[PDB]
Amino acid sequence: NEYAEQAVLGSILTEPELIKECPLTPEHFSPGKHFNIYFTMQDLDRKGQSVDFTSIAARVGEKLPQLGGFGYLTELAASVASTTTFKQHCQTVSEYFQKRKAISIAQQIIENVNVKPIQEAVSELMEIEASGTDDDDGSIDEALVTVYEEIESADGNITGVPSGFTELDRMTYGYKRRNFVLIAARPSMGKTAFALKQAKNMSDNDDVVNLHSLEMGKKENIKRLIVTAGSINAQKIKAARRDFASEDWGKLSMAIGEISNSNINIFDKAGQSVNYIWSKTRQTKRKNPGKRVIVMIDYLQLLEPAKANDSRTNQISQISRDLKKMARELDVVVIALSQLSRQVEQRQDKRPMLSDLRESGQLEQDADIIEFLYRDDYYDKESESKNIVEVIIAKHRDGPVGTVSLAFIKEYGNFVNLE
Amino acid sequence: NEYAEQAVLGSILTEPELIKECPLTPEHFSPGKHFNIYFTMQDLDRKGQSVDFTSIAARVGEKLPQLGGFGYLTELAASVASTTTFKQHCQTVSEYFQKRKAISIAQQIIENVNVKPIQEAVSELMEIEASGTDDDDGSIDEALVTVYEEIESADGNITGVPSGFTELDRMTYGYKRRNFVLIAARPSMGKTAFALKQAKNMSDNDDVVNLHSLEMGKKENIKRLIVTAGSINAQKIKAARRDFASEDWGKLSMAIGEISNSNINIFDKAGQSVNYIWSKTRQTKRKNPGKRVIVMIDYLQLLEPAKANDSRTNQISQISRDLKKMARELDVVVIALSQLSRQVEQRQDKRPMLSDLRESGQLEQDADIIEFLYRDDYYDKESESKNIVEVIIAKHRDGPVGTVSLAFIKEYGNFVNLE
Amino acid sequence: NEYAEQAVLGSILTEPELIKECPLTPEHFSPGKHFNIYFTMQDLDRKGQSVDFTSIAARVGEKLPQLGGFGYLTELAASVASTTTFKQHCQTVSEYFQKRKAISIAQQIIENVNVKPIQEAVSELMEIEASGTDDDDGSIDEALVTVYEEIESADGNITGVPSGFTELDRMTYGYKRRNFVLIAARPSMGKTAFALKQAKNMSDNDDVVNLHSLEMGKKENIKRLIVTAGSINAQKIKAARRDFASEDWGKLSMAIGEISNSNINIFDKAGQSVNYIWSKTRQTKRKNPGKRVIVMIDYLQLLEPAKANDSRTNQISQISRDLKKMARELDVVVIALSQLSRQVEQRQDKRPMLSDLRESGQLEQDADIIEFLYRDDYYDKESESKNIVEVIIAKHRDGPVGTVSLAFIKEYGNFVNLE
Amino acid sequence: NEYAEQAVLGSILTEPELIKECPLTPEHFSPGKHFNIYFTMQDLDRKGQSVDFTSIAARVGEKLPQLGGFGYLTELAASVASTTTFKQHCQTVSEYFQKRKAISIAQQIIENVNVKPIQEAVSELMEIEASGTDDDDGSIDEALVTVYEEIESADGNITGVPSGFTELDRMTYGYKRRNFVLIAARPSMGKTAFALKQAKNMSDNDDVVNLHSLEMGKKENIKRLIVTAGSINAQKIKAARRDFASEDWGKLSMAIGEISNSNINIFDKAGQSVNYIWSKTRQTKRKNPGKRVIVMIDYLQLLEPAKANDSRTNQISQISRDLKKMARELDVVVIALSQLSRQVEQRQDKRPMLSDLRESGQLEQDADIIEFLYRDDYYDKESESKNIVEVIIAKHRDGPVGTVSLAFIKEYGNFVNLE
Amino acid sequence: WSKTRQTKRKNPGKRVIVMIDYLQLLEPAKANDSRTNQISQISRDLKKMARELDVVVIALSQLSRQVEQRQDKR
Amino acid sequence: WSKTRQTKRKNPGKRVIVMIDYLQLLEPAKANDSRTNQISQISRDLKKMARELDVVVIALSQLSRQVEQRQDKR
Repeated sequence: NEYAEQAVLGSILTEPELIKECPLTPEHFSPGKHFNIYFTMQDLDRKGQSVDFTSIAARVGEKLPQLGGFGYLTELAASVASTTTFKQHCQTVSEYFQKRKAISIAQQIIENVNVKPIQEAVSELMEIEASGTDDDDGSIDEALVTVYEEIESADGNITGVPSGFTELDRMTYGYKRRNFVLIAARPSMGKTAFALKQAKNMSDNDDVVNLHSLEMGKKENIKRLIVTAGSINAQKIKAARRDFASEDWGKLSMAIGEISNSNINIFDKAGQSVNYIWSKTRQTKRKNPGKRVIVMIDYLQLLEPAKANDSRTNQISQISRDLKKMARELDVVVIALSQLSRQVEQRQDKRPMLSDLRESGQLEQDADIIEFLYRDDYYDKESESKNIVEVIIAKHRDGPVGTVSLAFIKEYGNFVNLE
Repeated sequence: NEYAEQAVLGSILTEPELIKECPLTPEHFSPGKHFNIYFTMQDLDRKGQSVDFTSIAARVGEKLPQLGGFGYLTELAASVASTTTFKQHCQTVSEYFQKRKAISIAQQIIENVNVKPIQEAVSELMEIEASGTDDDDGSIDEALVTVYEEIESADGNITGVPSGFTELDRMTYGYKRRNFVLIAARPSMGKTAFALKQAKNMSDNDDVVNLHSLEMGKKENIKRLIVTAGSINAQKIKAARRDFASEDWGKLSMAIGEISNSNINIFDKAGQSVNYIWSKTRQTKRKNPGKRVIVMIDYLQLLEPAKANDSRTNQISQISRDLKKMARELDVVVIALSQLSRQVEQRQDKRPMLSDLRESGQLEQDADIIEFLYRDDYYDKESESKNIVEVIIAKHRDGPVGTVSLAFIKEYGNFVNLE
Repeated sequence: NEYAEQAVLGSILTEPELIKECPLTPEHFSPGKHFNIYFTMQDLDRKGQSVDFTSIAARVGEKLPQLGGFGYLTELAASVASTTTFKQHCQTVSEYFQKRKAISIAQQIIENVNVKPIQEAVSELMEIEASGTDDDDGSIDEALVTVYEEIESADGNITGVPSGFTELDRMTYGYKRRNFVLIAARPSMGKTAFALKQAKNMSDNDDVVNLHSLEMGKKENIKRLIVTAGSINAQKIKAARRDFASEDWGKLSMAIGEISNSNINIFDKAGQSVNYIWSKTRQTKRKNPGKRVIVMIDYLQLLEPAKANDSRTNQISQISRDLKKMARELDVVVIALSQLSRQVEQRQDKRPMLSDLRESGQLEQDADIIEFLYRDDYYDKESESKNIVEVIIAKHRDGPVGTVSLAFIKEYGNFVNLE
Repeated sequence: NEYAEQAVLGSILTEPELIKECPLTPEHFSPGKHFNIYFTMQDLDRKGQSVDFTSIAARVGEKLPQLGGFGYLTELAASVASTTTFKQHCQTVSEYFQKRKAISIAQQIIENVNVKPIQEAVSELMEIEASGTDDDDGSIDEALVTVYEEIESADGNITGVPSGFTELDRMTYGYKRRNFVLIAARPSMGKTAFALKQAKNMSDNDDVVNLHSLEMGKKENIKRLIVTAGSINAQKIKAARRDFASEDWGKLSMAIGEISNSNINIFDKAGQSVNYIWSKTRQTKRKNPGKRVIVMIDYLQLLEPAKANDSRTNQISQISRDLKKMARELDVVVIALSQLSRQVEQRQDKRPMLSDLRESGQLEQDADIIEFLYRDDYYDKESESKNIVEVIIAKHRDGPVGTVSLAFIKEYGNFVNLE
Repeated sequence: WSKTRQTKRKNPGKRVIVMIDYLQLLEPAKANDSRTNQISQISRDLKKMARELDVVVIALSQLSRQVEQRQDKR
Repeated sequence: WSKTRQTKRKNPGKRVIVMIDYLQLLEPAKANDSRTNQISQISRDLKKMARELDVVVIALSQLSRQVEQRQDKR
């Protein structure tokens, strides 16, 4: 493969520090040019210098033409649009390298065998396993050095996006940028109102919240954001309002302002693919420079899969995996509401655990902060925890676990701090 | 169209992040080149990578010429002057795609028709609808600027279709238009009479109720509506009536009027598919303009599935999911009576919960207002709640939960309001 | 289709009142004649008159030849053998109409598309659905009046064929004429003896009972009818009898009379198709004028299906559907004994419900009076209900449900009334 | 034959109700016309309609000419003088159908034989039998008059084949001739010894017992028949015997005589198909005229199915159904030992019921006298029923159910009577 | 397994221990299978590895939530 | 099976017994199959061996963990 080969050579001529980020030998590259382009390129690194046109053409002054001339070094560097695909190309060059030797060690056996052909299948076995050199594994460093950084160094207060619950942020220090949190729970636990709360709290810390409600309407989501903001009674407004409530118009003419003075964006298209949300995320991130973006989803299961004709358990995987990628590659907080197996209500302890994520397999694995919601006063009419939702962080990849308690005001869809 | 088709392919080969900002399938593009130019282009994206000449030509190393050779990819990327018209061109391509399938589904009917051409106009219908797919919305505030004018329009009461139980409507404010409510319960709880009550109550609020009794006959449903309307004794009429009851003919010659002066429509075909009900719903909605329509079903389980040879647990899902769509896309209240697992009677608290919806999985998820019925005087001969059914709203999507009590008159199949 | 078209036009020219019983438009008919034969035919009904040769030719006097001349009208009238097929043909005429418009709206899209082809799929959608209203649909009152006709004529004795159990006939008022009742139950519950009882009871009310025993012999069915009629001990006779029982010869020389003086007919051909039973029912009904006929079947599953090479679950459907048709079209009580899923015995409450009808799907739907049998003293050696079979009516289309208890005399295969 | 073929098709087009009065398939009629004339004629009936020229020509609108054109249907209808010879002709067509398939199944063997040609003669035999057709209708008389006989001929004792247990035969009166009894039970209950007991008891009543032991050897079955007959201790003989037991040689030199003086026949081929047993039954019945034959099977599950590649649950059905046929068509008592679900031992009452016949579905249905065995002193070391097997008749088609108790002598494999 | 051979190959002569922070978070072989069979598929496979690869296999696990509904939480 | 023929061949005239320390740890024939069918595949095959090879086959097994939730642990 010459195409990916050029990108590698060029991207290195562009960033004379990438020869280090990806290890190779001229043996990988095509004969002649690409070969000499790296042989001389690698030598200048082992001799402890820099690798650029100027230096390369300065090394082999007389034998410069054997590298395609100078006019080629420049053509290679020009061919590379962006040095972001370097990894992906440095792998395509590596895959084809194993490919080349896999044959060279296969037709090696044939000629070698014909002395019993036993030690052959033995010697030709150890070589084939040497082709099992991983690019992804578990080494020593790279981490220890970055284990440093500002973190260990200095800091106070929340680094990332605050949830709005003092006792929760004292564990996460704000949902990061690449994280993919999961807010799952049984029906009628505040699964939605808990989301619409964090939605505003983030919009108050001057962040952008993209609410993708595939289940509800652009309206009800606001109607809820108001009844939660002004602390007005949920039942009052609905229909009574006009000739039933008074002095609340003060709390109303205030909430109506707050919601319009917020950074809440609501998308309510019926069928939303993970790719759809993706597009609307770039767009919102482009129109809004400098500021962080959070993408909420009101139902992981109501999302539209990529392959219509596929097993359900694979669709949720297709979704989950894709959702994570988005957070990582787009650098935005991805919060996805989910549902828990109906099997939770057939136990003595109605408290959700990870296994309760029914179909979704590749789910719990791609999630960074799985947090279940639990209202005890739903299964028990006589609970010692009257009106208390307990947010259960069952998984934190870069932090600790534990249960956080919040006071749930059923009437305003509001959550209160404790402790 | 090839012209706008080039622009799309090219503008993507220039901005390898645009494949996301506009969803397509190779099916949109011309045969061979443009097709393979996207197929391979799309694949690289699904594998979580980038999409540029270098990467594309790197993928299909031997089969590159089938994409017009490398000399074509560059020509496509040079053809695009600016990636600003991408939206306009990605639409031109999208319009021509529908056009391609509109014909493919038109000349589909023709050949298909030539059994009865009914299932044709049905199968050729569900396909054509999978083409109205591109709401050019995607904003934040647009229908959000209109959520203030219906808070002042909060005149008085009940916005949607009233249940007829003062204490219930003070929670739902009338079953909405897209909702899918579920009236489940054990046998002998009033499951049916409770339905036939709401049936009329709505026909009094001048709404249309489509009662689909798959279990009973068009007669018994009326015979019950009468014994409920006139408050006449249920046992009397049956047979005795003639020479057993007197001065009830006043209550009879009145009820017989009410029922005939009502908007109750009863369908009693033995085997009813969700699609059958669908057809009868459009028809009723067409003949009756301006007025709201409610669709009641006397047995979610007695409905005829779509795929005869399928797992039972998948049939109830096929039904449930379909039933919801109907309510959403046809804009009518869908009320479906259901039955609860026989497993409820092997507990100490005979009070139904969500997990009691046995086979049905995708059920509780597609339901908006799951409401179980419970008569305490059935499991207990000495109950402190003599003749009291308690309607248990276990799930409300746009509202609160809780239990509502009503007085059940076993003899008249009537339900009375309380404090 | 001209053949069916003629039938429709003719049968109308024969029954100038059928134009109402089947709604059409000239559009449905072929061009020229058939078209004008209806357009002028319909016109005459709209102007509130009568449709006959005399009248039609009276209308279009000068333009009569454009209807094929008078000679044609007469020919059409003569073509109709019996106005019985009118429905069937008026449907063939209707089906072809949809097909004509289906193409018309299909080749409509093609020319319409080539503006954005969106409103096309939309306009071409409304039309494709607006192709259903042609035959019988949804209504009400035409039955209300009938629901009332049977109220004042509620004399009080049994209208149809009596079961022979006072407490059962007080629910059914005699199995009607078009009904298809289902006597299902587990093995060793009296499933057969309960049938052979109703068998005689009907032959005593002077009705004819055709007993199709596919499992047993023409003899055992009699041997049982005797041991049940004379109340003689079942074990005595068998082999002992001669030199073991005395003074029973009175009860024997009485029973043998009763059975030969009865209207019981027993068919015991090994393989009986639903069509076989059909033929034997016509024959019996023909030979016996004026009197009602009841057809019993000792095993719904031992019936021979129509399509040998077909899925079992479809065979029981093929049978069930056909069996009902017989009862409807031949106007006879059809009682079929059935068996319940072996799965009943793996529960705590051995009491049968409808779901226990295993394979049979189209079964519970086509049945009018599903009645299960249950002997409690089979599963419990110490039952408070010693020798008590409880007949459980789980489905009554034109009546109520509930459980009826009878005293089962194991020794005589006799059933006794209670309360 | 075409002449009688026309009369049938014609007399039906004349009387559209005769298609029912005589069953046929298009396969009976000549190719092309007559074939299609019935294929489309039959379809219209299955869809619940009529069958006349007008209706048929209406069905196949375009494809009418393939039925000989309209001008042929009429010709057929006109060719029928009187619809009185319909039966006579419907038989002439039928005879010619058997003749057609008799050849097709004859020249079938020829080509088929060309694996051992055994399963050929077998599969070619089952087909040739599906052609024997002799019967009419039914009355009662001719059979009624026979129900007498067995009263006058009822001398008082066992009619059929005696089990050998006084308290069991007082319920069955000897296993009949067409019956298919089932002796199922858990391992270690005497399932086998109970069989080998009835085996001899029948051989003493001068009947023939064919013991098919697929699990054991021809030897062990005898070794058991001896230890049971002479009442010698089972452990003694085994190996000790020679120099361990004395004065038993009297009981031995007597039993060895009994077994050799018995009518017991033992087959022990490893893989036995139901058809294998069939052949060996005819042979034994042919060689032994006038006497009754019983066919025992030591493991219903160890029998070799007919279709190797089929679902297990269908194999036991294939066996069970076949096993019954044999008993019926060969007129011999079929006793088949079986095993019960391992699920029996996970309950409080270890007493077997019908639902415990695991895989086998069409089993309990084809069985006439299912009798489970239960030793209480196996699950309970301290039972009040020391050494007591209880034979549980759970199903009796022509008799009553109930439990019979017998004393089990573990040491001699002997069963003793009680009461 | 693969990452164990690799580590054992790169490091000759020395013993290798394989720790697992959650026996239940391991990905089973057959996705569509009963949960109780998956943990069996894992467990059985995990042992084979230790045996056939000759390395110490330590697997952290979790105990039924049913432990906390007794008097002795042991 | 193979190791049984071999041992029976090298050792003429004498009887052979084949013990197995775990019926469940044996490797099935069809990797992609239901667990309950694998033990059936093994069991059935194990018997055939004893019969056709004419050797005593002793197989150690394990009992359901369900035994310890009863009063009689027998």
